[PDB]
Amino acid sequence: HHHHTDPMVSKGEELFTGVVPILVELDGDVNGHKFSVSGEGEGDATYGKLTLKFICTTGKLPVPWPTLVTTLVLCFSRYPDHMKQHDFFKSAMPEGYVQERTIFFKDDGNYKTRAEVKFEGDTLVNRIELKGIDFKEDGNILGHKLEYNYNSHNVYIMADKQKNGIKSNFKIRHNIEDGSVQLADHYQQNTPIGDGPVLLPDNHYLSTQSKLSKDPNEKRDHMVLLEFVTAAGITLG
Repeated sequence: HHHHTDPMVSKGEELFTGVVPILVELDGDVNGHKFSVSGEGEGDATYGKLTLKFICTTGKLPVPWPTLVTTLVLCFSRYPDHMKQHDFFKSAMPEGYVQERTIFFKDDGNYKTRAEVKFEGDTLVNRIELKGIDFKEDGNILGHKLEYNYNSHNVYIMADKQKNGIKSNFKIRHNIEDGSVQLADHYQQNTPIGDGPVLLPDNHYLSTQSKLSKDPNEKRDHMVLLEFVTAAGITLG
């Protein structure tokens, strides 16, 4: 199914051959409201395709589900063949990487997140802690004014040579029920859990596309996610 002249690329592609099961577990605290989310599903890195069901395990979710989408596995991005030498995410597996973000909601609070992404047996696991502070009690977030939908985005990736990983920033657009949008500026860094070597990329970006839905038989608070992610920004011609 795969054939790449670089054995570091081959290693990454071999782990993400076929369909891989995905487990997600998050503990969060926003403005004093603690909550937990479990997620299960599958990724097909060949098509940069994810499908996941998330359940709030503490009851009702105290923030809008779309605010957690970026928090709740870029190792499933589809990198075009001519760009596979730039895929940090697969090259850090199976030991994994740490993903850390600060998400600034313009004119509102911020999310601080830390995640370990790694294999446990055959399963790709994403375990996350989230701290949210300085949110307005009647703002778009705690007021629950975001529409249940999602826009397409560009995630810019640059090497971080001294941390042996990558840094990233990007702006997320959350549609609001009145017509406006709520902006969420993401700062992000990923560093490998292992000590071995990784692929440090040239500058490039990921094109993301996401669709939100509901399991009509599900009475718990939940979100179903379909997500496509493709690396781009480097030319072959």
